[PDB]
Amino acid sequence: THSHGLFKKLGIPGPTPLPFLGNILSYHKGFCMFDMECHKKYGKVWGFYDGQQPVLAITDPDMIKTVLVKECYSVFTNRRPFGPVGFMKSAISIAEDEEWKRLRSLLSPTFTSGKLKEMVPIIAQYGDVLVRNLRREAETGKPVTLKDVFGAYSMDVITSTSFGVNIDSLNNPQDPFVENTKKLDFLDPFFLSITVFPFLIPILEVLNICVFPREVTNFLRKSVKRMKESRLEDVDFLQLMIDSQNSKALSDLELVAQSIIFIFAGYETTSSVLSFIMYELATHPDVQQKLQEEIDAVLPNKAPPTYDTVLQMEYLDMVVNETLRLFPIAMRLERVCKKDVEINGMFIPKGVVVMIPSYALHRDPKYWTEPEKFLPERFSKKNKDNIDPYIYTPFGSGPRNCIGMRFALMNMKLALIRVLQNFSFKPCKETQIPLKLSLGGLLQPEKPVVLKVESR
Ligand code: HEM
Ligand SMILES: CC(C)(C)OC(=O)N[C@H](CS[C@H](Cc1ccccc1)C(=O)NCCc1cccnc1)Cc1ccccc1
Repeated sequence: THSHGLFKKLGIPGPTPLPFLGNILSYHKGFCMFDMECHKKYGKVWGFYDGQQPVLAITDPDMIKTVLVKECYSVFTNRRPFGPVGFMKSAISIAEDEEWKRLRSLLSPTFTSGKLKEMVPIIAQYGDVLVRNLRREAETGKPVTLKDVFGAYSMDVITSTSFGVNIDSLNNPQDPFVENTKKLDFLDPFFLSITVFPFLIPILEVLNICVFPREVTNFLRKSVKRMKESRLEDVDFLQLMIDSQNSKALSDLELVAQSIIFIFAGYETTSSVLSFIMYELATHPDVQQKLQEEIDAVLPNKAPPTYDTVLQMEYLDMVVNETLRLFPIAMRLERVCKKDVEINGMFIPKGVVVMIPSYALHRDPKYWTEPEKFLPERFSKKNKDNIDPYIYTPFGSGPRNCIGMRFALMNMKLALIRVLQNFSFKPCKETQIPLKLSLGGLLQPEKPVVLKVESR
């Protein structure tokens, strides 16, 4: 509470913090509601406290460009630490300063479009698996829980595109590989405690207690070392990383850490976003029909999608983009200010976490007409030019943006094309309309999305 005078000293408005807790009791309706309320009450900048940690929210696009792009290497290089991580210190998304810059360099060629284009046939084959599993539920007119069927698909693409492991996870839900990979919210009892007692992280570190379950990581560390020495010697991210350390080059533990970070990144996020898209499509049947029409036009006779035909589909892009406006699953972007700086006329002291409230800026009425409405036309080739890339930031911006952005969009778009070539999706009576968001620390629905699936 001796850090609680900072924003008052700088003349920055904000909610008044409680001793020890700072402002965290205000998270009782989730990050997103608190961000919106603060933006409304206070304006273009505000300040609050995760316990003793000061967080400065910013909403000026010039200033957001300074933090995310212009001054990224110099000042704003790292996100805030969040819990004991053990050897996952070395994952690209956790690493800092020159170690991150090194790993970002080492893994960037892995995510080029050319490498992605070679991944498309592997991503395509489990679209086919996705359809047959869905068709089994559509012929037995039982409502479908999207998270399970899409989770199984996302998991299927990951195991294949990252290790070559080919599993029908939905029907082998309990293969040892699928078990570890699925398993284990910054507003759960643990992480709030860490925010009130962030002195306790080094405690857990010397104790080898890790927020990554130690059994999953132990399983994958040894799984990788088997794969590595079965390929060595006798198309996936592991090969791409194995070829990279065939040179400063990627250590062996370092390689495992990135493998682990890739698996989750796209397990729950791809799965989650595909469900938000199928919700919107089901409650906006005209948007759905217009997409089936575009897909049939570009790929007649249920022609298999290809890398090039996917980038041909403009309405598909508009649907994806608009969904990520309403549900940017990151919610906020964050960088720690490593040096006293003054950017766009505002002094920022060292150690402040600077925060871009994406969810709140994606639903700002001052940049978006009817911002709560699902309106893909916002992203039409005509109107797309009028959208500020520092207000709409579903993948971040700048040198620390989502390295997997192009893979994710291609992964999800192949997912939707195949599924819409063969099915229409319709609300049930058990479908939650309007969808309510979870009051927790994740951007996800209050209730899981359930929809009726009919065969075309
Ligand atoms: C719909 C899917 C996804 C969305 C919306 C998304 C969004 C984001 C966002 C908002 C960030 C923070 C960017 C920033 O701080 O400016 C991020 C970081 C990151 N994402 Fe994604 N992401 C997605 C999928 C993926 C996938 C499939 C991968 C596959 C490897 C991935 C890997 C990463 C990595 C490694 C980082 C950290 C980048 C760094 O620290 O250098 N993400 N993502
Ligand atoms: C989004 C937020 C900050 C509100 O709560 C978080 O969950 N904490 C993020 C870590 S998320 C997840 C956690 C994890 C899981 C397994 C191993 C290590 C870490 C993770 O693997 N993260 C990196 C890849 C990723 C995640 C989501 C989207 N794209 C890529 C901090 C963070 C959040 C989003 C992007 C980058 C970092």
